[PDB]
Amino acid sequence: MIINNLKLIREKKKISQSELAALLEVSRQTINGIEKNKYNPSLQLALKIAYYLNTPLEDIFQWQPE
Amino acid sequence: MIINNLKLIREKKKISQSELAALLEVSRQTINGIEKNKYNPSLQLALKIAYYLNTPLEDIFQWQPE
Repeated sequence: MIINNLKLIREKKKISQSELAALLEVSRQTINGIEKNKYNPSLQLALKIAYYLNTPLEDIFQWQPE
Repeated sequence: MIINNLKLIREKKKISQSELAALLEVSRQTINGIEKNKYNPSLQLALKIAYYLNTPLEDIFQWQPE
């Protein structure tokens, strides 16, 4: 129900997963997993990603009507 | 690490907990817990709350470093 535009956005600024991971101060695998519908980032983590992206979270992560 | 402005924002726009709950089609407690000290909103729910509020998620739920 959540769309992850992190990769879509991340590629726009060409930020490395490791960079994003470093920005989140978390393991890359977290980013590697997050870009994928494996699981969604925590609200705090997601906000950090949005902060790092300097883009609103909603643009990066969006909820989908069911 | 998350500061919840839902309680503050929701009241600013005079949306009732029930109103938001009704908009999200959820029990009031779900909203109430979120705007309380209980628990943070689900990412999908948080997005819905922001969306229904027509307020960005970050404004409502913002991340803070530990």
